[PDB]
Amino acid sequence: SGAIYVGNYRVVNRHLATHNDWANLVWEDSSRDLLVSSTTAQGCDTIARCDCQTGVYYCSSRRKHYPVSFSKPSLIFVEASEYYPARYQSHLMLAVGHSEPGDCGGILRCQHGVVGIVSTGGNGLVGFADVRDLLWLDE
Ligand SMILES: NC(=O)[C@H]1CCCN(C(=O)Cc2cccc3c2OCCO3)C1
Ligand SMILES: [Zn+2]
Repeated sequence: SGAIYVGNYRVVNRHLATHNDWANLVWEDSSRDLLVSSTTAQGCDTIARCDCQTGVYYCSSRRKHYPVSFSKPSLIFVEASEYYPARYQSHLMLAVGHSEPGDCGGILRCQHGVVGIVSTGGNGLVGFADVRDLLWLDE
């Protein structure tokens, strides 16, 4: 679990969105596993606007942060789950690191701010849904 709170927006994994997220929907994209909902309170986070390929992510299944080298956002095949059929997930970044299903929502940050959230993993890999291209989050 986990979310990004920036301005009057809450960014979560689309497959973990609540009834309240859907009732306050701003934008969602099944191909990216992302959903953004509106909030009444002002958020705590800053979004990175950069091309960093190194950062640190929070891994809830270890209660620890780990440093990672990650690939540029791209289209990657993701096997069928209870949430989605087998498909290509877009804007996805891979890195070597521990992750388990319940780790989705953990934040990946670089020195410039929030880069994205854990969305996939397995076999010593961790995949992150990028948010740096969503310029409208800052207005
Ligand atoms: N973006 C998607 O389509 C997700 C939706 C939720 C399920 N899924 C995963 O990859 C879950 C997962 C995360 C992290 C480590 C995992 C793991 O699955 C087992 C092995 O280790 C695909
Ligand atoms: Zn950066």
